[PDB]
Amino acid sequence: GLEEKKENKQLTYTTVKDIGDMNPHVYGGSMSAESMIYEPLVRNTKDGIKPLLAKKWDVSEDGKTYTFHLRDDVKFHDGTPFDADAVKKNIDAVQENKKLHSWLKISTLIDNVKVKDKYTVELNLKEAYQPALAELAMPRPYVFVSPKDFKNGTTKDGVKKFDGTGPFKLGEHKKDESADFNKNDQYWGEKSKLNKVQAKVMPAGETAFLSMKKGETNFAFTDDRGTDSLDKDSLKQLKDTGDYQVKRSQPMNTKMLVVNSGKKDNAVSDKTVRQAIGHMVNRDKIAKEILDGQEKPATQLFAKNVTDINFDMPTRKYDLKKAESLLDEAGWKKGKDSDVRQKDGKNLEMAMYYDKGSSSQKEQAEYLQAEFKKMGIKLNINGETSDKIAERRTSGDYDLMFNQTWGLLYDPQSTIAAFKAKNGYESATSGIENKDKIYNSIDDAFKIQNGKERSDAYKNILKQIDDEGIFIPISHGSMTVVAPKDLEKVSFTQSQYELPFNEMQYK
Ligand SMILES: C[C@H](N[C@@H](CCN[C@H](Cc1c[nH]cn1)C(=O)O)C(=O)O)C(=O)O
Ligand SMILES: [Cl-]
Ligand SMILES: [Zn+2]
Repeated sequence: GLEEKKENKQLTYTTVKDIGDMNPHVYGGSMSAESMIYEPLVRNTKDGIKPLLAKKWDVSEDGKTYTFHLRDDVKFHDGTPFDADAVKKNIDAVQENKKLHSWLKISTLIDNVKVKDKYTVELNLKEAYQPALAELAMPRPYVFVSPKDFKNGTTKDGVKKFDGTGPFKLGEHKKDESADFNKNDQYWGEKSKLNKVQAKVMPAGETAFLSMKKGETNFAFTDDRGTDSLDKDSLKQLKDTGDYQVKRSQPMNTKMLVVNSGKKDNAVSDKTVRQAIGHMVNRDKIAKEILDGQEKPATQLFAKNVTDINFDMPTRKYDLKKAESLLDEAGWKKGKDSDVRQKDGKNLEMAMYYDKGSSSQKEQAEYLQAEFKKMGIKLNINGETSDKIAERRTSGDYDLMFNQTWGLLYDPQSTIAAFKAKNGYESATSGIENKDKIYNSIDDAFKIQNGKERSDAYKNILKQIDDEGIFIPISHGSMTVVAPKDLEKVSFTQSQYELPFNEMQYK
């Protein structure tokens, strides 16, 4: 129960998905799990870049050479040392697979790494690049795995064990059931007060709620795909027990519909149909009624207050006459016979995908399905695992899906770069006729030093992307955490993908 977990210094969180592949040089694994065990050279905080595995660093005059002075007291979880050599091998191993990392521009600029002495490592770039430190602070890919865990000096095809430097170590993992993160008693920095944090896999909804009420789990938080295992009324019922508190971060992302311009066998490949769909999403009512006012509606992909945006570019409004008139233009007309829309003898249908673990995504899917039926479209909705949603996002096998932007450290520049990445939203943009010009504009934008000129370059990109109807913004997501009422020091970083497990502490 709760008491015993308090007494034993344990947290056990409920989640709908397993930790996956804990090699942090690739992206399949749980993000928060990996940030408990692996560490970057530096951290990107609300106060800027701060030391972590590197204590200090020098940038050359020309901006091409970063020299990192490493901590000398760090060990990997297997007992092997952390040093310049380990840094160079990790970065070389990531760079050996740089096609996977091309969403992050530094991976295209890294020339070589050199070891200067035992705790001094030089990183040489092809050109100067001021976001370098920021990109090195990300949770993947530039975090450090024991080189003894490499497979013949590589990580691109996996690692043999999952030894990092972080405040927790990976312990017993039973596939689709539980994973243990045990306190790293040799940790170099702020040691965990908790002995163990356990990720316990179970379906969302009633199972998760009961698990929590009885203290079999005693913690929850929005996973890395944005899914909250507990709905608003579960949260109410848990606060009401007296045992639990509920914290919610500042708004971190935009939650949107993705509309696959590249799906050639379906109507969503027609710009006009995409524009029509855009007027069929009542974001105001969804925010107020379906999401219980817990999120504000989103009228553009990246909110005005996001870095380098600072513009209002309101998207298509909810307007069914406008939708009708656009579907008629596209030749998807109803009939006196029926209210159902047809073209060339075929009915208008589309397949929408949502995470079956998200009650909010499911309710939205049901709503929209009802709303699309009024328009004479048959919207087939499919709840799947977030792992399956992601695979579909990469393959392009979908007409519409729920998704979300990547948060405060990624929006807008990384999320925009992902518009032309295979592992991001390239599927959805791949059917735009001016895609060659937009993709080139994306590359150009990142080279613009002046803030205002850059914001304008982003505006020109986003305007065309809005024109295309690729993304339909809906609401602004936060990170939500349920925790024991006597757990102190639960707080949020800039990321929606980690939590300070090693700082949390009972009573
Ligand atoms: C590289 C790219 N995305 C980044 C940041 C964005 N993460 C989210 C959330 C996520 C969860 N699991 C994998 N990505 C996303 O791609 O929507 C990363 O995974 O480190 C990717 O997933 O391949
Ligand atoms: Cl907005
Ligand atoms: Zn990702």
